[PDB]
Amino acid sequence: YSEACIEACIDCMKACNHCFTKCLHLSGCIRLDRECADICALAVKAMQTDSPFMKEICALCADICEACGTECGCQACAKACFTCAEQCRSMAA
Amino acid sequence: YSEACIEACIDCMKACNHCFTKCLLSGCIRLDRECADICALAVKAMQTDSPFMKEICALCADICEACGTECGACAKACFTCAEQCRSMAA
Amino acid sequence: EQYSEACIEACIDCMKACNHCFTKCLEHLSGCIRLDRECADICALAVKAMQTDSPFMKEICALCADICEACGTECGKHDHDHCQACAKACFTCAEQCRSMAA
Amino acid sequence: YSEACIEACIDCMKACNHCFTKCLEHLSGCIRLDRECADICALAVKAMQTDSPFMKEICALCADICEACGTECGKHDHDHCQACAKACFTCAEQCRSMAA
Repeated sequence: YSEACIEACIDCMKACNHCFTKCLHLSGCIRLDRECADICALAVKAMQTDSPFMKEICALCADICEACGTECGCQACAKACFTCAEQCRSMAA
Repeated sequence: YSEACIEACIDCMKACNHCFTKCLLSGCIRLDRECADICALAVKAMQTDSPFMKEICALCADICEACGTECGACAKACFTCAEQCRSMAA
Repeated sequence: EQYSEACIEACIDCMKACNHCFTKCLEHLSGCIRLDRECADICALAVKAMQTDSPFMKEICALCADICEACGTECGKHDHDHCQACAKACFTCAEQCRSMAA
Repeated sequence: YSEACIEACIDCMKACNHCFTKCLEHLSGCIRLDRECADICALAVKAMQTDSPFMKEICALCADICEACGTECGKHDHDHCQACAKACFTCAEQCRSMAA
């Protein structure tokens, strides 16, 4: 069941991309927002295509989401990031 | 606002990616890949408020229409996405 | 890559320049930063489209030219952080993409 | 520094994309992995060029996908598959160095 993780990724993308634009000492949040939005997209694609690397991609996505949430924590972004990390860890297990 | 179009793009991505894997039809496979890729780009454009959002959506609609025509579930999602993208692109 | 090798190269060069500019600008530049991200991303897509003989390659190249033209215009308003180099690479890429798109 | 790894990723993208189109004109596993590998190589390039804080982790992933793509394409003797395998294995080795 990947529907819930896909939704969390999509929500995280949205929040990270909005935070990126609004932010534009925020250089760290901007960098992470870009990388997080990019890895979330990759995780969505991996889950939608049934990729053999879906779990590894999800694990990476969690790590990036956690870092992005820590740095933005911007508060909406941090929340969506931590939720997405949790869902990606579950998928990765 | 863009939530409905984003949702249609995401549904189209899902359907095109599922069709790509199941087909693996060479025309459908090629278009499935391109359509999924342009849907993802349209999602990003809407989420980042890109100045090229309308142009990207227009392109996305064209590719979705072609993908739907060739695949014609995927076809259904494609035509839905095309119409939502045309509305955004106006 | 008989007909696309040059345009591919210009897109690869533009990606490099835009990504470099993005990072340097981050260390009044917010418009350049945004466009650098968009332009690097579309250039990567155009490369993929050309390499895979994708049926929308010409349309993708036309979009790439438009985004490159805009990125070049915005980066061209700044005189450090690799912005003038980025503008040049953008304009080169736009011209090559317009040829491919024909 | 990343120039050599970038170059290997760019070469691997080229080979995977070429292999994808040639295979489409028992190759379904190669076609799938060609798509994923070309895509991750593009991401690794961006990560290196933008000095992204997860560049090392992305390079590690890119190595794993490259190794799998090479292993699968390496089972076939036309459609640019052997060339694709070689470029995949080269890339993987450069990415592993960058990921350290």
